[PDB]
Amino acid sequence: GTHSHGLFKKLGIPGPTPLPFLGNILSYHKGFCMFDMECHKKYGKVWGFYDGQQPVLAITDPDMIKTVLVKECYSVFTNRRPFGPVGFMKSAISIAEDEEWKRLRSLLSPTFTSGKLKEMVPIIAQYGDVLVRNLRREAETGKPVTLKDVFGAYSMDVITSTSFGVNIDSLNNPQDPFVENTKKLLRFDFLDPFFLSITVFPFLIPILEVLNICVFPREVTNFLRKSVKRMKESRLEDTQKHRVDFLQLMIDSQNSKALSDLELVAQSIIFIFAGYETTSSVLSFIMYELATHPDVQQKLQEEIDAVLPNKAPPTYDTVLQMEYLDMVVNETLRLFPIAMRLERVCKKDVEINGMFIPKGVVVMIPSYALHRDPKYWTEPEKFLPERFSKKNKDNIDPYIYTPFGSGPRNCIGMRFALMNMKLALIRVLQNFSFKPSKETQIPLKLSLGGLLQPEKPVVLKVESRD
Amino acid sequence: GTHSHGLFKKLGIPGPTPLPFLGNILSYHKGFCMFDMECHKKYGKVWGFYDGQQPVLAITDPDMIKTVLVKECYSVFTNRRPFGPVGFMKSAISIAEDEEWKRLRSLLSPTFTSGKLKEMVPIIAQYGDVLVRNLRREAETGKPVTLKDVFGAYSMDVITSTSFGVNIDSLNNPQDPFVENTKKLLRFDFLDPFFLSITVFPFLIPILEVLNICVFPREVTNFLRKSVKRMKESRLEDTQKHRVDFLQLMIDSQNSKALSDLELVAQSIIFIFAGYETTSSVLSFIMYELATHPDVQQKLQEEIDAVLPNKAPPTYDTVLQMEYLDMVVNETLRLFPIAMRLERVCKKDVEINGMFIPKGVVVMIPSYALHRDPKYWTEPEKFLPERFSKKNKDNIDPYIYTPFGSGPRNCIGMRFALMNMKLALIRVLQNFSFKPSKETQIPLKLSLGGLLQPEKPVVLKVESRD
Ligand code: HEM
Ligand code: HEM
Repeated sequence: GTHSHGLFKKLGIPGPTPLPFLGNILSYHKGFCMFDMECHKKYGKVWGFYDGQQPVLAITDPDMIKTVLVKECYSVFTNRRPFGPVGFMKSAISIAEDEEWKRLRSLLSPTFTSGKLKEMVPIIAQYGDVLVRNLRREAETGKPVTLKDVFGAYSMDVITSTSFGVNIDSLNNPQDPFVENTKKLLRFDFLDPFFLSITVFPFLIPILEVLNICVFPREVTNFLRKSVKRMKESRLEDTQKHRVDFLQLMIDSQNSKALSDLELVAQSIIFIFAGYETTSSVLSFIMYELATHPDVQQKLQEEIDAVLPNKAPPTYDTVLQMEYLDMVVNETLRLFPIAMRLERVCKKDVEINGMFIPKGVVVMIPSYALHRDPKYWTEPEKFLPERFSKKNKDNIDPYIYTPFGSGPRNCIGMRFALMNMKLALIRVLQNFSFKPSKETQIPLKLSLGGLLQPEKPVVLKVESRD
Repeated sequence: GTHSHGLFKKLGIPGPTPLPFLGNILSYHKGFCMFDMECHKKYGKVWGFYDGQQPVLAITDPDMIKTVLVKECYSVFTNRRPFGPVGFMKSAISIAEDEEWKRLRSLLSPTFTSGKLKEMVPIIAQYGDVLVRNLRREAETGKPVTLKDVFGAYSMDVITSTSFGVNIDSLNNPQDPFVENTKKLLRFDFLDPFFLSITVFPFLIPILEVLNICVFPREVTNFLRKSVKRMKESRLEDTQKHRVDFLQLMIDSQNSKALSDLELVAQSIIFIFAGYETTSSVLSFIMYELATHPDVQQKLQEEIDAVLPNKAPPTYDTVLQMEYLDMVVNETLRLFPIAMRLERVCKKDVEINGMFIPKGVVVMIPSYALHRDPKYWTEPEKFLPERFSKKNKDNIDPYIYTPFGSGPRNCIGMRFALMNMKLALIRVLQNFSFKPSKETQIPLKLSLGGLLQPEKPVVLKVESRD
């Protein structure tokens, strides 16, 4: 009920006083972000709370964050928190621990190099054209557009083609059984009744595992495992067809300790899970900010037209030339860091930067609250891309601004996700301008659940530049 | 039900084919020893079986045993199998794991040196006199004597005085609340219904832990924790009284990483648990063999009388002079190695002595079966102390004969237990001879439960040498 609930009291660390059994989870009734913001305001640089009986130590000092994410990653702070019955997906790189994670990160690191990304760009660009065509249908119909739907389909299109060479126009083919399954790989809501109950009753997770109950949908993981099996068998029957998708990269990495067959499928699944809703969410937030800041949208369209005259198709190198595009993406990720928090489990008693941290504590970095901390950001609630201009970006501490984490366990898809989103943004802004409609919620309100998402879906009027 | 049950089949390792859920536990219906003997006979040098879903790999090659117990102890084979809800007794040295065990073994190793034992010998010897007095009461009454009762009291007397300076004649004071509690610290029967159920349902152990259900009796551990607290407070109130018990040694080791207060109590309890029933059991087996081999008993009495003329009291150095006494003890421990098995969990995939062993497998050394293996022992079912004579003992492989284990995690009480038993044996044989009575079971039969013990308690006629 309370065994660990005296820990922060004994260490002299402030925080909200926990209830028996629940710890502090009733404080999540307005979501993770308001809880972290309010704790930061009332307790200062460090504080502790309890997710059930699990102690969590929040840290905000940039030097201490670097020690945790970078300096002592391999020695002390190697793994994330365990989160529920996970089955074979225990082998997914984001879930793996210690030397198993370190191996998978080695096997998969070459897959995400800029050189491999550059070869994927033509595939990603194809679906920006598909996005533009589908957008244009809804633009000369005058209907306001639900961004999560069109960017959801775009995100899914890019995934299926860059992961498996499966080429689908998912918006217009929603009944395709491939899309029907992958679309179920949505982010977990850790404030939903199931995950709250597992937080209060963590002793039930082994029971769920022994019964093969998994938080990833069994029908979907069964479908995808079967599919990758058949795909790998087909690529054996046609070795002349030279492919550049993530499956082929992992197939090639299986020969000259290497990836097992089930480890391969776990990564295929986690890449869909990692990229699907995140990409569409960020794209939706970005378009919301551009619609509500027309001067920014116009400046960005001017940059795109200067780099790519007359709707010239974007390329790897021309994307990297667009400074203001980078600033807009980075400033939206500052406001809306969809991970909300970074976490590492402390593997052993340590003293870092003068503070003792016991073995077993989860150390948490509250990215959302730090992204909006007025000690580090002038007017942090405002959308101001110039924060990230060449004459201002030196003021930005890389352990305060952490939308993709930091250190050896940072986001391995970061370069891909940025290139993916920028290519979409370029193609859509070459062709359309986005404006608020009657049904647009302004100012945007955030959901009170466990996911960083708008309270109501973002809807925008879409107009052809022609 | 069966997830791991294909492991030994896939590795090409022979063994009894497991049933769903149960594994091979129905094969324990005649105890651990007959199972290990029969497996060794039918499968050869290595075999595998399943305790529920837990794979166990039995090894018999002396080189491989050395690698496991000695060479790769710290790297790969550091811990024993987990066995049930254990509460704070997780800190007992026999239960601790990895660096926590390595620390406790360092803190407690100086406590068991020959120098500290030599200072304890006068205390142990006092209770050999008490044993002789109590024996003499039952000898001039002509009643056959139940060995577990008189050696149980002796074992308990030595424990209370060498552990805590508590001086009790436990045979004649059974209602003393100290004795009433410590006497409940009997060995676990891992074939009893509770431990079989936990073997089949290991996913229930976390539920028991969260409810503070412990396999060590709570009333007893509560009593002893309270007692050690009051004892430590008294020794503070009388620092001139200089003590040589295990409590004082651990108190002194607390000052010039060191032992915590709760770690101290856990060791006090585990030392009673480790020494109480083991010592009395071995003493009973030894006296059974001496009663049924009068020529051995006479030869031993002749050696004792030569080293200690006219019932001279034994001392540390004169005990170590008695070669035949050592041979008798060692040969009884060969027949009756009360641990039955040694076990280590494999922490990582390794290849030792040409064999691949996966992470998570329990490697087991079947001491009982190896002690009775005719490849290593002429007529292994016979009691033959001369096996251990100076002209024969070189034939004895120290990884086949393992009554106290081997390597860094061997029995830390070995020297104490041997000195304890030898001092008792000397004092009793100086005063009495032991003979079979009408109610003595000859040949001795072993129990079919989970503990190496006689089927019926050993009873012997006891006669004064006068
Ligand atoms: C805008 C899109 C994305 C954002 C904001 C994002 C953000 C993050 C963050 C904050 C982390 C935690 C890093 C840490 O704990 O230090 C993470 C980890 C990770 N991300 Fe992303 N991510 C995005 C897209 C993707 C994509 C598209 C992929 C794969 C194709 C991906 C794969 C991963 C993986 C595998 C990890 C765990 C890495 C490890 O444990 O070694 N992410 N991401
Ligand atoms: C005839 C009496 C005894 C016998 C036959 C015996 C036998 C054993 C055996 C076979 C082991 C396992 C070693 C291994 O796994 O390699 C062991 C471990 C151990 N024994 Fe004994 N024992 C006896 C008495 C005692 C006594 C009297 C004490 C304490 C006062 C004691 C304390 C321990 C401890 C603490 C361990 C675990 C050591 C560790 O994990 O570091 N034993 N014993």
